Amino acid sequence: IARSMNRKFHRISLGGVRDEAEIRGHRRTYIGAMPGKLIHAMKQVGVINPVILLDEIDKMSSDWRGDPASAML
Amino acid sequence: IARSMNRKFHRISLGGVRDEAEIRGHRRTYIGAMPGKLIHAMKQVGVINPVILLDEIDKMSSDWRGDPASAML
Repeated sequence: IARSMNRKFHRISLGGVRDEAEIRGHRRTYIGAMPGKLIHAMKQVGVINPVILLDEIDKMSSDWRGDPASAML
Repeated sequence: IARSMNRKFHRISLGGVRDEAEIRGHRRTYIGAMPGKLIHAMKQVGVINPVILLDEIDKMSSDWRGDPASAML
């Protein structure tokens, strides 16, 4: 679909994600703070309208480690 | 396999840390300035050719930063 529409592709792999801070970032105050997967994705492509594949969205986990679906909302 | 094709040999033995900072390092402004564990492997060899064995890839250096899957990719 990306090749057919002459756009740019970048896939983010969910499923391995376990906390909120991989979708949003961390505040700049902490050390080793960087934005989440999605601004990295928008940086890799150069445009404002890419296609982005978020595969295995049914494999995100919700437990004591975190809850990334609420940040995905 | 390496001696059959006149390369050299290394072991890089992944899983021992729990971050993605050993593969791609941190900048000179940061306090801990650990360079690339691939790049130090390219230091231990003097050749751009060599075969590189990667021990223990099922357990990886995950779950404190972003997981180093795409780093391996």
